[PDB]
Amino acid sequence: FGRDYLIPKPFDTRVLLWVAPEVAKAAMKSGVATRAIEDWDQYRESLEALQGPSKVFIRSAINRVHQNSAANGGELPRIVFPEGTSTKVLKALATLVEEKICQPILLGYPERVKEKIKALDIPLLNDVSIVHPSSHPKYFSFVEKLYSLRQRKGINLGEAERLMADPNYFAAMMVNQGEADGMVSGSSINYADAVRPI
Amino acid sequence: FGRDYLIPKPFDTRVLLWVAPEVAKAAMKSGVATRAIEDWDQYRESLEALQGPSKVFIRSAINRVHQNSAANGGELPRIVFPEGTSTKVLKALATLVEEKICQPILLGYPERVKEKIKALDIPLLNDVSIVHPSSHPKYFSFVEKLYSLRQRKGINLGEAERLMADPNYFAAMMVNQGEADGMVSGSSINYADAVRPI
Ligand SMILES: CC(=O)SCCNC(=O)CCNC(=O)[C@H](O)C(C)(C)COP(=O)(O)OP(=O)(O)OC[C@H]1O[C@@H](n2cnc3c(N)ncnc32)[C@H](O)[C@@H]1OP(=O)(O)O
Repeated sequence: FGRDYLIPKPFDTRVLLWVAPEVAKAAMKSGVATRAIEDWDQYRESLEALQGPSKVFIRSAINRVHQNSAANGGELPRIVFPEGTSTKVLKALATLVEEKICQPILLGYPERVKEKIKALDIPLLNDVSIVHPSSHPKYFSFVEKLYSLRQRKGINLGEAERLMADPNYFAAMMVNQGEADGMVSGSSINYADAVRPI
Repeated sequence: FGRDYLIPKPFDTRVLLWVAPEVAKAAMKSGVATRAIEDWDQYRESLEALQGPSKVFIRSAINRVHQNSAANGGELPRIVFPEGTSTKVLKALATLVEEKICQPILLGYPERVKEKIKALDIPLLNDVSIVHPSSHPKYFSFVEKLYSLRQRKGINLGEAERLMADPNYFAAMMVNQGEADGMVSGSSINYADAVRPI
């Protein structure tokens, strides 16, 4: 509660629970009610039934994301998308960035993704970070890490370098190494291939 | 036999088989021999034994490549190397190009492989074709081919597109489609991974 929180949020499931009964109370107290409510707990049960998960679960999730970011000085989670040119992904990110759900980082050749974004006419993404794995400054430290993790599992430095050039691997490593808070993939390839580097 | 072939080539392996027994014969007929050769078949065999594969096999292969070339107007086989930045591959390519064995096509980001070539100082490769798979004119044509080849083996257009950006897949496709006459890979990754796209 404060200067940046003066009223409930619209996606707050409690407004109904709090407000509808006080309105009920005021209607009866003013005598304009024709049906008295006696059991108020039972009444709130009746109100919650009206607010089930098919209506409110996602709404509440989003709210919670917002409470989390707000309670952390407002930073949004950094989420990497290895499929930077995926039409579905970019279009979703429009919605997503506009509503402060995360700070996306896209992977791919910058010129080619700025191009797909312009072709699809999504202007909300002109600020988004775009990273090409091989030319990322932390690339070689990443390959060292993958190497050390899998040197006795068929992956030496040459091969680690090769894999780390793949966005799926780069993303997984960013998340692992804390250069990202999470990642989302598989919009454009089969699950096994997308999940394996994770 | 003709105006451009009046004698054996210096490295003709038949020369000993042909000349040495006639010299022996002449030595005997002229009376300067002190040990007569009786079984000539046995002698010619003994001479065959003196120039075995450890002495001539690769020499003969290389000559055979050259005269193959000559019979097609000096055409060299186009061989693609997906590991355009392998120091072993480049160093060997120095010899190979210098000795007219093939016409190499390197795969990778042209800037980084030219950096490598300059770093290792192989000046005979300033002329070598360097191709970045995704930005080659026949790239999408290739992707289509791969798609139609394995659409019922877990590869639809999206994934075909992703794979065909891999130098190994690109090289294999070049050889398949006749844009290159052969390919050599596996210098810097394990065999399974190198051979699988082939
Ligand atoms: C120089 C050296 O040191 S080699 C050292 C050790 N040797 C090795 O590690 C290779 C051991 N062999 C292997 O790992 C596997 O057999 C591989 C790499 C050859 C390929 O097999 P997998 O990894 O299982 O992939 P997969 O088999 O699904 O793809 C191979 C393709 O070639 C075909 N293929 C592979 N092996 C064969 C085979 N013996 N006979 C006929 N077809 C084959 C497959 O049918 C498949 O093609 P398709 O799916 O379109 O029909």
